[PDB]
Amino acid sequence: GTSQWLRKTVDSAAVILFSKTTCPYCKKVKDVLAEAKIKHATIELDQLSNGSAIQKCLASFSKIETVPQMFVRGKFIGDSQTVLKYYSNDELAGIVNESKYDYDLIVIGGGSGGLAAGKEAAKYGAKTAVLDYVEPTPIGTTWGLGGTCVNVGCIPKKLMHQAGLLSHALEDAEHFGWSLDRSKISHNWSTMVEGVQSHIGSLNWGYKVALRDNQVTYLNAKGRLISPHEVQITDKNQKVSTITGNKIILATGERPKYPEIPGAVEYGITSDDLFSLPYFPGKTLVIGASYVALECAGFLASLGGDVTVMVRSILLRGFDQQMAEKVGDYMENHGVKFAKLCVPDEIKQLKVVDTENNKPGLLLVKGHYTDGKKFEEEFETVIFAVGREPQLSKVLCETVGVKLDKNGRVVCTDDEQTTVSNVYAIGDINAGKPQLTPVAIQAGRYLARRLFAGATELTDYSNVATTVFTPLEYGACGLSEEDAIEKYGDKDIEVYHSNFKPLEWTVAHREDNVCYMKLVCRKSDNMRVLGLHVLGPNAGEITQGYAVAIKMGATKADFDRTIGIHPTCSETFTTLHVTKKSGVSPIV
Amino acid sequence: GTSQWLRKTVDSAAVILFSKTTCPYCKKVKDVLAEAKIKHATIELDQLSNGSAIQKCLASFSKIETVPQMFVRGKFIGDSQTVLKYYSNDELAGIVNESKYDYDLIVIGGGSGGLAAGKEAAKYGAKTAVLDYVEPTPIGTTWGLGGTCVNVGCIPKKLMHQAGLLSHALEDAEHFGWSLDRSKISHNWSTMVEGVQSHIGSLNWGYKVALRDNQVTYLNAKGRLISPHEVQITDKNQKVSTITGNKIILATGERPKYPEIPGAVEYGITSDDLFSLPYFPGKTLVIGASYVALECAGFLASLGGDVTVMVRSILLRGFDQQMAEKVGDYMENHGVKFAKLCVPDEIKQLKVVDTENNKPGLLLVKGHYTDGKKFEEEFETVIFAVGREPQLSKVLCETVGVKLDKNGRVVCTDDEQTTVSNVYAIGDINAGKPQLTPVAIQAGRYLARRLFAGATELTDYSNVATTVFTPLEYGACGLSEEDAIEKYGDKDIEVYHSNFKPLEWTVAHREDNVCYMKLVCRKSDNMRVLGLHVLGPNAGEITQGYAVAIKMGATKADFDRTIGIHPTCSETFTTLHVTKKSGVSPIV
Ligand SMILES: Cc1cc2nc3c(=O)[nH]c(=O)nc-3n(C[C@H](O)[C@H](O)[C@H](O)COP(=O)(O)OP(=O)(O)OC[C@H]3O[C@@H](n4cnc5c(N)ncnc54)[C@H](O)[C@@H]3O)c2cc1C
Ligand SMILES: Cc1cc2nc3c(=O)[nH]c(=O)nc-3n(C[C@H](O)[C@H](O)[C@H](O)COP(=O)(O)OP(=O)(O)OC[C@H]3O[C@@H](n4cnc5c(N)ncnc54)[C@H](O)[C@@H]3O)c2cc1C
Ligand SMILES: O=C(NC(=S)N1CCOCC1)c1ccco1
Ligand SMILES: O=C(NC(=S)N1CCOCC1)c1ccco1
Ligand SMILES: O=C(NC(=S)N1CCOCC1)c1ccco1
Repeated sequence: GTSQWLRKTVDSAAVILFSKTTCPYCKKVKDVLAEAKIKHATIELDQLSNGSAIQKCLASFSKIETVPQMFVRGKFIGDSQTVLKYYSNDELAGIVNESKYDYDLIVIGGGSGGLAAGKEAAKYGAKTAVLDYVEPTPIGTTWGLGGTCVNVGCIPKKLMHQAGLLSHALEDAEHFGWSLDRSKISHNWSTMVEGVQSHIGSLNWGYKVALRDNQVTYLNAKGRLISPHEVQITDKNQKVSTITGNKIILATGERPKYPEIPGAVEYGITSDDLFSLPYFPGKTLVIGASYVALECAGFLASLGGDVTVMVRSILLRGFDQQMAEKVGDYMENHGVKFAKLCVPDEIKQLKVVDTENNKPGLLLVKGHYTDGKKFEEEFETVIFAVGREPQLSKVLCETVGVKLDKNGRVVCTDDEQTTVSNVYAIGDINAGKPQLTPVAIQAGRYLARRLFAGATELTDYSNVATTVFTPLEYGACGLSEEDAIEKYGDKDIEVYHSNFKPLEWTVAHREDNVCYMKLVCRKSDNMRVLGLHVLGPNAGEITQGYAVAIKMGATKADFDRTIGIHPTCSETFTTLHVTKKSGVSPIV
Repeated sequence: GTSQWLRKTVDSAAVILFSKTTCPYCKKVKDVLAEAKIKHATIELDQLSNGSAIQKCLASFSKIETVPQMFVRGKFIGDSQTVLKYYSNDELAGIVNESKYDYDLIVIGGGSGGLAAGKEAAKYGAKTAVLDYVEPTPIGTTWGLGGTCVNVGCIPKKLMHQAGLLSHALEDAEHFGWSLDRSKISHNWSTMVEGVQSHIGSLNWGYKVALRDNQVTYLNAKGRLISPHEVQITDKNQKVSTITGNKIILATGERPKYPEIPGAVEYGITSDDLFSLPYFPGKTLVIGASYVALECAGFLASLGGDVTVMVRSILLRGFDQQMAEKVGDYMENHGVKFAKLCVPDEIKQLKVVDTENNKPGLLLVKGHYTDGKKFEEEFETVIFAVGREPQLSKVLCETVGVKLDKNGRVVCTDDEQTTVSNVYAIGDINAGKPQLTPVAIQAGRYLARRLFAGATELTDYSNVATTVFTPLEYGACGLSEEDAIEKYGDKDIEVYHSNFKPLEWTVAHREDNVCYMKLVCRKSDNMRVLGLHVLGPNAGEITQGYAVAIKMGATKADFDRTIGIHPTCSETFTTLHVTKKSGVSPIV
């Protein structure tokens, strides 16, 4: 075990020092590398279990069993006296900077995973480049550094969700004694977009400052992997060149799909365009039923829009369908219209967008319902949210040999390695993994540590918690009820559930029995919690802490013995007792 | 072992059936019992792993070894043939109601713990009485069934906190694009109090309905334990009488203290008076620094009041003091004034309360600082929040033999038993236990199950999480940092921490580095999490789920391997890395 690890670590690290904590000679070398501003990894052997087995194996590289020992890109450099010789003769800088490649690491893609990987690698002395380019949308929309979440995803969508939530805060304030009249207050779309975009701009700037402060080279250029170690780059003037790298991380993400129907690309938009749109959408049709579709429809309706959602089959395919139906029912009762069992056939243009006066155009949507009946209605804006896909044919020469699956995503090992040994993939393009920003960040940071600091920890992709930020939010961790029943059988599954009412909703005269939670449990395994589900306000804050308990294998008895915090929504999980099998009502 | 449990279970259960799940003669008895509306406990011997031994020890009571066996108040009643004989001869009803005492259980006190205990006991056939009486405050305030939390505690205080939080929602709404002008909106105290009190009234009514529906006798009378089984009751007409009970549960709670200074009782008020006050307090002095003091000062200032807090020594004594200082700093930066190191000497009346025009009076407060300098200022209302105390000399004759500690609270075993074998105590009067509503509820329900249904589960009072609902909320679970260091020594303690900014605060232009969290860990026990602390919005929702993980022994590694939910405040707990010993700044 120890030998294949130490070999892999020395071969991969850019600059690494084997040390001990009590070591005064080691202190001498650390102080020299610090003064020289040479970054490096450090492996303190006195804090590792097999530290003695390792110390003796280092001599197969250096012929000494003593500490400190410093290596650079696989080569032993010397002990304390020797390193000070190089430092004294001004030979050290040339030694630590000698490499077969331009960079130790090239990251293709500057989003959630790629920026995290690149910054973490540079901390251990890896010479790193991050490449980012944003292909414009069909109407020409583009944006800065940071990826999908930062510019056209989690960040602007939750800010517009908060704008919508504040509509009910205004309604509630009257009941709690404040003197405003909600009916006389309106919303200004362009004022919201300006504030959201100013925040996004601060994040674009922050990432560029962060890369420079970590000595990471940022290239605003499109990358193409043409051989295992060669990346062809095309810059903003279409100047083409080639850079070389030891390790490669692919982190290029996905973009929205369009349906293959007339007028879709020409006259519709996607979430890529929505978050910087310079006019209010007006009367809007959202086509699709993913979490993107429902999140966007929800805040547009709370901001005063006339909103319709067109649903081919079900809502939130892949999520617990009891919960998905509750999500949709709340939306329908609070101002969102649904066109059910329906698809589009054609989008026709009736008026062009008025870019001078900041007004939408007008469109005619023709479609049909699943029995055969026809759909025909006019909308000012049509938004497609029908899935996302990678486009690695742009990024990856087939001759390189990186295997993809039938969806176009990269087939990886459990340590993110592709079928080419020095090439790795992280984030949304890694086949079979949850497509979420904190997953991409953890994968990128953990991989960087394995490549350049001798770490062994892997990313754990199981039981990753989620939240859908619909008008009433939905948090989940673990299996849906139907997946648990399929895996283990109905007689081995027990479900505890309850409605609840937030205390904040009492004086505000909101609904008694719409919020809801359940625990899906396995009888034959000590009533283990397989899945947790909650529909209610602040659902992401509620859910997050329980994800640690589920990671540790919580049972129903662990929830029972823990005491609630009063008054909160979350405490209802600590006293659940009504089972679905019992048939007793869950109402409050 | 087994036989001590069986004798205790048979002796104290009111009506109990020993059974097996596959037992047609057991089903025959079950069907007769609740056709006759006879409530009872049931123990299914095949569900227990020593049921074979239990079934044999039953013969020491009944001289038979089969199931079913039915018992009433310690007496074997019969097997299947015998119970059916009593039924068809119309003898069963009188048998199940034979008792040495008027009640199987008398609960003294109708609050959080007492209502929970009484309702649970009745489920198993215990004939139960709940006594509740509310001694009026010095100015005459009184209220209905449900205890301190429902009427003058958690429920109205969090509703008034919400009214305060909505002030910032009105401010934020402009930045998110809404057309209102916060500076032209004012608050109406009396409108808010009316809505709060209408909800409280619905809870008073709901508890009376619940007790009637469970066949619990509710007496609105003051109780006094005059011997181990006799309770003297005084009703609202001063009619005095005596009732007897087998088991007694003391659940009488606490009331606010007043300082022994001139004018305090005559001219000041407490939290008992605040939540139904018919006029706005106006310019207010809060004397004290408990969570009650700071929560009340905080919402009064958010509702537009001129508020000062007079602090004898420190804020939130007994809570982590770094967190307490940050709580106070936020309040002082957001409109609360503090008179530090200061105590009151006298309250003098300048104007009587105007009960016609519905206006406060006016008071002169004289006090002094610890260095001897004088304090003198005028206020419309003075609120005392200087602790709470029981008054069991009003409930408990000294000759009964129930032992009290130096603070007047009841000394109990770990199963709530007092020094008198049939008398138990729960809730705030149980010495040494956290004084919280969910603790009192769990203790009451678990005790009723042990008395009348043969349960063995004890209440676990360790690592109970808390939240202080100040203008910026403070949630906690486990040890303070200073208690951890005192117990294990500084070299064995590692603290990870970070500032954070809620995404909702970005477009609203709120503060960058005020919200804060830390994990207090033990190095020599695998970095076990000894305490968790968070200052931020929705802190109670954030904290609750982590209480389950801490109950199961979470380590720092467990937090690290769990993935965050983005974008949330809570996710910052999943990526903490800055230690206090590194000296690295926690700002973000
Ligand atoms: C509307 C929406 C809302 C979302 N909300 C949430 C949410 O609330 N929570 C959550 O956890 N996740 C959310 N997500 C998902 C989250 O955005 C993604 O999981 C995450 O951004 C994926 O990170 P990544 O590093 O894999 O790719 P990305 O963040 O997409 O970054 C890849 C980058 O590489 C660039 N690139 C592509 N090809 C090349 C090339 N050849 N050369 C150079 N650069 C290239 C791309 O333009 C992009 O900038 C949301 C997604 C969407 C669309
Ligand atoms: C301002 C304030 C805010 C609080 N906020 C919170 C919070 O957010 N969260 C939380 O968990 N806890 C909170 N608490 C604490 C919570 O109120 C108590 O822990 C809880 O009410 C204790 O329940 P109990 O059954 O022990 O007593 P109580 O609820 O006080 O009930 C005792 C009852 O018995 C009655 N009684 C007394 N003597 C007799 C007698 N001789 N005969 C008959 N009846 C009698 C009393 O009048 C009262 O109705 C708060 C307390 C205060 C004061
Ligand atoms: O047969 C197809 N399904 C159809 S039309 N519908 C299902 C959804 O509800 C409306 C009708 C099909 C083939 C290509 C696209 O659709
Ligand atoms: O995906 C790959 N899996 C394999 S076989 N391994 C990693 C290297 O050796 C140990 C196992 C891979 C390796 C080289 C190119 O692709
Ligand atoms: O021992 C206590 N209670 C009583 S009366 N018993 C328990 C043990 O079994 C015999 C009866 C007690 C209560 C508070 C401190 O000690």
